[PDB]
Amino acid sequence: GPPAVLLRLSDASGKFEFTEVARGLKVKRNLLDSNDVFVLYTGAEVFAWVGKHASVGEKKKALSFAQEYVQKAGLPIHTPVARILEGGENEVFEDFFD
Amino acid sequence: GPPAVLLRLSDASGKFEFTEVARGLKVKRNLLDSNDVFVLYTGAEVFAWVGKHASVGEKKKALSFAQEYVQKAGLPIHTPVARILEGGENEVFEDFFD
Ligand SMILES: [Ca+2]
Ligand SMILES: [Ca+2]
Repeated sequence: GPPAVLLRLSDASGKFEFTEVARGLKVKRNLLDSNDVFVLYTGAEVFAWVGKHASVGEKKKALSFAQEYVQKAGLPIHTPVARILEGGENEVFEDFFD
Repeated sequence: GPPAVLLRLSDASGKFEFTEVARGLKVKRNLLDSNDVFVLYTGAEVFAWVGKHASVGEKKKALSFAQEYVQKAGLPIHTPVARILEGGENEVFEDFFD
């Protein structure tokens, strides 16, 4: 929906880059990249989605960057934050794109 | 924070009006008028706040208008929606207002 935001976390450059890649109706499943981590804010929760081929640093820091988004976006303190793996059942995550 | 939205449900005009009255950092506790119903979207959950002096119709329809807000705002279908009374104790609602 309109409040959604999708961000990419990548250290493929040699340093971490945490960049917004889409928001609102532009948040599409086909923007996810198995090589990186993605942070998805749905309007009700924040997901740290860990691609199968994400790096050791991306995987270790996935949750801390999702937390950084929660704080800088001004989301309320009970916002659920969940770390999920690519390919998992991830029913709540998958329902966002349903 | 910035994503917060506050809407007023009132039939004081002679018919039901449901309209946004504040958003972002302007969503403040002194906007909770005991005479009406207010729907608060925090960025993660929705509350139907029921003023003690709201009308019979405002109190009956409060929750339905909060649920309809989830639909019309494009929020996840499982977004928490809770009906709460003026002066009541709700941890998440109170925490949003510090
Ligand atoms: Ca990577
Ligand atoms: Ca009233």
